[PDB]
Amino acid sequence: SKVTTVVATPGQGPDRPQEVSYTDTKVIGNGSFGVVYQAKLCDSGELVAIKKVLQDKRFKNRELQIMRKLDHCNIVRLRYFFYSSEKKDEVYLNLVLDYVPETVYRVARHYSRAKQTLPVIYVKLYMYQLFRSLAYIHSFGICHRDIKPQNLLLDPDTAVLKLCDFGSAKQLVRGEPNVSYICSRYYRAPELIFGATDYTSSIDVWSAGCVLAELLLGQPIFPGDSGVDQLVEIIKVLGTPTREQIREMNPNYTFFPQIKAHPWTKVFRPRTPPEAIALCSRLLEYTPTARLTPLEACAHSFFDELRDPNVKLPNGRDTPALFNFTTQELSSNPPLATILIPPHARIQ
Amino acid sequence: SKVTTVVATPGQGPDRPQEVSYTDTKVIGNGSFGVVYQAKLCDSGELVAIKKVLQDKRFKNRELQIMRKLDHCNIVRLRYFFYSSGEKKDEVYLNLVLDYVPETVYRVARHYSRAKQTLPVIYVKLYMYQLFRSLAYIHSFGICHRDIKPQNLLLDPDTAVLKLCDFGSAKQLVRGEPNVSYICSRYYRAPELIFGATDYTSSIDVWSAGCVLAELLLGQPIFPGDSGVDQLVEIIKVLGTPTREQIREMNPNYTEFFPQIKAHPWTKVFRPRTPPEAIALCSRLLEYTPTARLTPLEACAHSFFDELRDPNVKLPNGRDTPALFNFTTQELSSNPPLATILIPPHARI
Repeated sequence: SKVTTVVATPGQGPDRPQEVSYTDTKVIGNGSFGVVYQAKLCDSGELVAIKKVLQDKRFKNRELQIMRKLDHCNIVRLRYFFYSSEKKDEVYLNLVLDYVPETVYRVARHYSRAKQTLPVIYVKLYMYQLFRSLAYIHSFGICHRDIKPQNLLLDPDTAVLKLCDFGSAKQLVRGEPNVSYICSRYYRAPELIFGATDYTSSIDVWSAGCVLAELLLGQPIFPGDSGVDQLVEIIKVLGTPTREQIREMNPNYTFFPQIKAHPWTKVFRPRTPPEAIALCSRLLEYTPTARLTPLEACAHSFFDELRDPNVKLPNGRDTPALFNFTTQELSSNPPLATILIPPHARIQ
Repeated sequence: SKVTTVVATPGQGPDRPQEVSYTDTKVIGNGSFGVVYQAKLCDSGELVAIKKVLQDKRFKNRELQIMRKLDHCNIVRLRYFFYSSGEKKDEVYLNLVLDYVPETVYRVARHYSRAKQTLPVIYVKLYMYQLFRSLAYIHSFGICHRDIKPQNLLLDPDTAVLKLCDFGSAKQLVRGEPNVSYICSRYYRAPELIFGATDYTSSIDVWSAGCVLAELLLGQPIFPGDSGVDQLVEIIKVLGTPTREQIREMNPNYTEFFPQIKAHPWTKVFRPRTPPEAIALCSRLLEYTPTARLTPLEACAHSFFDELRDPNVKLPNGRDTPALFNFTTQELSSNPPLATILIPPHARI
């Protein structure tokens, strides 16, 4: 019906302002993040999400900066941003971004409502693309600081997963301190609950750990209404941290209920693939530097089936691009290439 | 059913174990707070709640220690405790025989919310007051609950009595000593907690209490959010941005790092027929500055609670109001001249 038309700056690429018209402007969601719209680009008829948020004239926008720095097959792409005008006499920043139909959250709640669970394949596929996105933003030393099921968008038909909502990501700098009160309750890592401030990008690795667990498990692995509740669940599985391990998370704790390290194998449903639990235990480690790196985790047995050249989706379609590893991603440790890129994908 | 006979040490009193015999052990609930059963005492036929938790010898049970010091109309009474071996083999459980109370403020408030109804201010008034007595009392011992939330406020719908409960997070707060910043349920955390400060004080509880107040008026949590950021926003939306002092006064070293949202007026927040009184009290508990917050006793003496100091105040069900005025010195320790307000003309003669 009514068609809107703006002048916007393209996301990556040089300020060459463009006319952008769109229509069919359903609200998707809204809250802390901002307000998110579905929208249909006039031209192509393509669907896009638009994230309208408040802009402080004082500062430049942190998410925006990041987003423009970022181009990756598993991260929603900013396409245009642009300013505009709920709250009169003040200015809105609008990110026009890829739109994706489902979210890992929705999807796993669907399976859970139905007491069933996710074909393991569909997990691997997702977990892997997630580790790719982490591997890649981490190579700018950027940290999402909010990996949760709700922030992982799925294309159900193509199985493409895209990491999204960077309203929270920050480029971590060594010896600079950052707020410990980020990240979503359940996916907070030990050191965060222990209120640390010198945490590294490896908190993303812990969150992903809980995402994997939660998909394997039907339900969040470290639930808790309070920090303590969570710690107990974490302890009940890892076992009591040690003085050594606690110095690792947060020194200023060098205040503890003495429990034995419960065998992982008894935490997961019975026919849970062994390789998967192996993965988990190497992601969810008390010691931040002991956890796998995103890239080390991509290159792990649990993902071995993704490298089989025969691998297809249940709907018999092809798996998305899995091995097109820009030098950038590989940057954190390039010898891993040999594994990440299976013989059959180095063929002429 | 089965009858069970342990030998148990009385909660207060001397330290003299005795045979205690109970039966009918339905299982109220269980989470981090260990298990909580319910059961009927053979002697009094009375109902109790047993809280069974795991015990190390590697330390005295902090909760037990506290419970034994506590006698108030508005705090669950520890009646006995005793040890046993239960679910874990060669593992040792401490059991806490405690007053059983039929309802919780969570449960009630939900009914009302579902129903789209809103809890009659008389009840918000009674519950809140009683809450505030129980804090006043515990804080006089410099004990701090550290987990004030509707789930942990029990009620007897009938007698209208609120009793504060669950003390596994309660710790006595000593000055210049540090305490873990990861106590308190999601929605009810004081800002300084969200900033991981460890220099916090009993006030964390007054914030958690003003949260319960707000909820009972609003009909839902006042500062919701699945992350510390989301809540901190929610709060800023209401209290405006912290000054730099306000900030240095919670956690000192978050001086750097904030959106400059103006304060959306307190009035502007509540349904329009909300008693001014209520909001005024709210604004006084939900302060950034820990020191600027009302004290529990200071709060009972607030104009909001005036309806209760009336002589012909009576419950909706027609019964009269519970012990509101049995203040002991102890309780009033923080500020005695309040007594002339807290205790009205008619009470206690």
